[PDB]
Amino acid sequence: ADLEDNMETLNDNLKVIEKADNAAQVKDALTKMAAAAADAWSATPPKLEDKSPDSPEMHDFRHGFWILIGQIHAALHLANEGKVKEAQAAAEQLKCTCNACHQKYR
Amino acid sequence: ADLEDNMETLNDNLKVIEKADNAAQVKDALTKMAAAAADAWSATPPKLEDKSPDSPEMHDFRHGFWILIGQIHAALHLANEGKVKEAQAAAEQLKCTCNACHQKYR
Amino acid sequence: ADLEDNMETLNDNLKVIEKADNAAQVKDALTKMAAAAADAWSATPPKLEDKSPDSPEMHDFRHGFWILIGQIHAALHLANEGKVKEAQAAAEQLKCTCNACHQKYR
Ligand code: HEC
Ligand code: HEC
Ligand code: HEC
Ligand SMILES: [Fe+3]
Ligand SMILES: [Fe+3]
Repeated sequence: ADLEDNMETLNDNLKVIEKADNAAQVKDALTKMAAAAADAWSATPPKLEDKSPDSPEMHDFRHGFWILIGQIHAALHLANEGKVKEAQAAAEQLKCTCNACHQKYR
Repeated sequence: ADLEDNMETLNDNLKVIEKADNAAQVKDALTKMAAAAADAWSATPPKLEDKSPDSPEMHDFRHGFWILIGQIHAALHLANEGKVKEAQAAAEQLKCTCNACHQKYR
Repeated sequence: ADLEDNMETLNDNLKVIEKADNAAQVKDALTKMAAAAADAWSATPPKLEDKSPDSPEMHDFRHGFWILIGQIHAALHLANEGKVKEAQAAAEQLKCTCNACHQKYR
């Protein structure tokens, strides 16, 4: 899919997780987040289009999505175990990984 | 090798990082951090000595080390790039991963 | 213990998994690879015996295992969910991680 539309998925489901009531809504949104993060990993960001796909920048770009996916995974484990407050707090801490990448590459 | 000692290695090198002046020092610290986080990840913390070796808690306990080693590696990228300030800022944000795990398992 | 032996562990159980018939068998074989991979994270490969432990080659090397540990963990999840076909496929897909690292470092 699109890297913008991947980022839309991630953003929209971060807010869903914000206002969730129960565990199934959080699980639902985290599962979409993981799939979008997995598709976004293989993209070339506009600001790196001119760089070798193995430049240190594309390597660092790829690396940020591995961290994001591990964090999504860990949050989903909380949601699965029915811990809606902790799952939501993991999702909030998630935000640092988005900001860190956007600062360098958006 | 002690889990207690791996955590002092993590806490001591974190301190050296934030007090470094030159990037090679940040690099050497982070590498021992990763080696200690990686030595720690097959330990069983006090709060979980009864738990089955593959209980949900032990499972999520291992997630945190994987996330932490990734984030260290991302600072090692900044370090290797001479950028010494923002490698300290990545090490700073790192503590949120420390804290999440401490708040469940320490 | 040996790096060589971690590799025979990874290679034998990859074969075990292809020929497995049920989720338990694939989970047992994945479990074995997860330990081999975690063990090998801290090995020094013969081609890098002259690199510092904090070199960018040694950190890219350990990164390959960090990735492999993550991909094994995802496959282990599928297995644990009885999805024997998908988990077997995810074990197949691991050879990309293997090949990238052999190319650079074997
Ligand atoms: C992923 C599932 C795999 C599989 C199936 C194999 N490897 Fe590796 N490997 C790495 C290095 C540095 C070596 C050289 C070791 C040495 O010379 O002592 C190897 C070697 C092997 C072998 C042995 C081949 C031989 O002729 O001796 C085999 C069978 C093998 N590999 C299979 C490094 C890595 C990795 C670095 C991160 C990763 C990941 C893998 N290997 C993954 C796999
Ligand atoms: C590289 C790692 C990376 C990570 C990790 C990441 N982003 Fe993105 N993000 C980008 C890039 C690059 C763009 C710019 C896309 C473009 O311009 O085509 C972007 C764009 C966006 C956009 C759309 C911006 C626009 O103007 O349309 C949103 C929304 C967004 N990010 C939010 C998020 C959220 C939410 C997360 C995680 C929960 C996240 N980002 C994680 C790299 C990342
Ligand atoms: C994924 C798990 C995990 C991560 C990541 C983690 N910790 Fe620990 N930490 C623990 C546990 C469990 C203990 C309790 C060990 C004990 O009391 O035996 C602990 C204890 C500590 C202690 C007290 C040590 C002592 O002997 O009193 C300090 C300081 C510490 N952590 C700092 C850190 C730092 C610094 C980091 C990373 C930079 C970190 N922690 C990351 C699990 C973790
Ligand atoms: Fe998991
Ligand atoms: Fe790297």
